[PDB]
Amino acid sequence: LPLTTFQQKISKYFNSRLFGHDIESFINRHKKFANVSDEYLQYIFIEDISSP
Amino acid sequence: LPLTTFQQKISKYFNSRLFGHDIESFINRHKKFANVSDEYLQYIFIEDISSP
Repeated sequence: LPLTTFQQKISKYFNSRLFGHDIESFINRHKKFANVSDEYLQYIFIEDISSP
Repeated sequence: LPLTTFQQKISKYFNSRLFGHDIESFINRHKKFANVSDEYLQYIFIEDISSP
């Protein structure tokens, strides 16, 4: 999943003003790129894993 | 080789927003300055010499 898509989906889920560095800490803890460095995150959401 | 082309070559392996602190850390660790009009480092890329 793209980082921008992840960020916008988490922003529409939870307000990004109240929750600040929490999301960046979460991604810095558990983010990959399917490479040494890229622009995509190997993670999925609940509404996406529910869908086939 | 100049720092700008060093960055251009390294942009395809490591992302700056990932580890810019570490990138500048090793850059200053191995900085030698001098040559031309900008700083120069003693480093070559294993992938480049491996490729024809």
